[PDB]
Amino acid sequence: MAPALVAAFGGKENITNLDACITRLRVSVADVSKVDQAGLKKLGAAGVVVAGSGVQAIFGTKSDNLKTEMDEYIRNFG
Repeated sequence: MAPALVAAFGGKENITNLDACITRLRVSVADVSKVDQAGLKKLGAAGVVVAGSGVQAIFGTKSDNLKTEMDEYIRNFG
Protein backbone atom coordinates (compact mmCIF):
# COMPACT_ATOMS: atom_id res chain seq x y z
CA MET A 1 0.00 0.00 0.00
CA ALA A 2 2.83 2.45 0.80
CA PRO A 3 3.97 2.50 -2.90
CA ALA A 4 0.33 3.24 -3.85
CA LEU A 5 -0.44 5.40 -0.76
CA VAL A 6 1.63 8.50 -1.79
CA ALA A 7 0.11 7.91 -5.24
CA ALA A 8 -3.44 8.11 -3.80
CA PHE A 9 -3.12 11.94 -3.32
CA GLY A 10 0.34 13.23 -4.40
CA GLY A 11 0.06 10.99 -7.51
CA LYS A 12 -3.35 12.51 -8.32
CA GLU A 13 -1.57 14.99 -10.61
CA ASN A 14 -5.09 16.18 -11.59
CA ILE A 15 -4.99 18.08 -8.24
CA THR A 16 -5.99 21.79 -8.62
CA ASN A 17 -3.49 23.22 -6.06
CA LEU A 18 -0.31 21.74 -4.46
CA ASP A 19 2.43 23.63 -2.45
CA ALA A 20 5.41 21.26 -2.70
CA CYS A 21 8.47 22.51 -0.73
CA ILE A 22 11.76 21.56 1.06
CA THR A 23 10.02 19.35 3.68
CA ARG A 24 6.44 20.63 3.33
CA LEU A 25 3.81 19.74 0.68
CA ARG A 26 0.09 20.68 0.46
CA VAL A 27 -2.90 19.35 -1.56
CA SER A 28 -5.81 21.83 -1.74
CA VAL A 29 -8.62 19.96 -3.56
CA ALA A 30 -12.14 18.43 -3.57
CA ASP A 31 -11.16 14.81 -4.53
CA VAL A 32 -11.85 13.80 -0.88
CA SER A 33 -14.77 11.43 -1.82
CA LYS A 34 -12.47 8.54 -0.74
CA VAL A 35 -8.91 9.90 -0.44
CA ASP A 36 -6.50 8.11 1.93
CA GLN A 37 -5.10 11.28 3.60
CA ALA A 38 -5.35 9.56 7.00
CA GLY A 39 -2.73 7.18 5.56
CA LEU A 40 -0.95 9.75 3.33
CA LYS A 41 -0.26 11.94 6.39
CA LYS A 42 1.53 9.50 8.68
CA LEU A 43 2.77 7.39 5.68
CA GLY A 44 3.21 9.81 2.71
CA ALA A 45 4.10 12.92 4.73
CA ALA A 46 4.77 13.39 8.50
CA GLY A 47 1.62 15.25 9.55
CA VAL A 48 -1.09 16.92 7.43
CA VAL A 49 -4.13 19.04 8.30
CA VAL A 50 -7.51 19.08 6.49
CA ALA A 51 -9.46 22.36 6.26
CA GLY A 52 -12.54 22.31 3.95
CA SER A 53 -11.18 24.80 1.35
CA GLY A 54 -7.65 23.32 1.36
CA VAL A 55 -5.34 20.64 2.81
CA GLN A 56 -1.74 21.02 4.08
CA ALA A 57 0.99 18.33 4.33
CA ILE A 58 4.24 18.39 6.32
CA PHE A 59 7.14 15.88 5.90
CA GLY A 60 9.35 17.47 8.58
CA THR A 61 10.81 15.86 11.74
CA LYS A 62 10.64 12.25 10.43
CA SER A 63 11.42 13.46 6.93
CA ASP A 64 14.27 11.00 6.38
CA ASN A 65 12.06 8.14 7.64
CA LEU A 66 9.13 9.02 5.36
CA LYS A 67 11.39 9.90 2.42
CA THR A 68 13.13 6.55 3.07
CA GLU A 69 9.71 4.92 2.64
CA MET A 70 9.33 7.01 -0.55
CA ASP A 71 12.72 5.75 -1.78
CA GLU A 72 11.51 2.17 -1.20
CA TYR A 73 8.52 2.74 -3.50
CA ILE A 74 10.44 3.71 -6.64
CA ARG A 75 12.88 0.88 -5.84
CA ASN A 76 9.83 -1.42 -5.36
CA PHE A 77 8.23 -0.14 -8.62
CA GLY A 78 11.33 0.71 -10.71
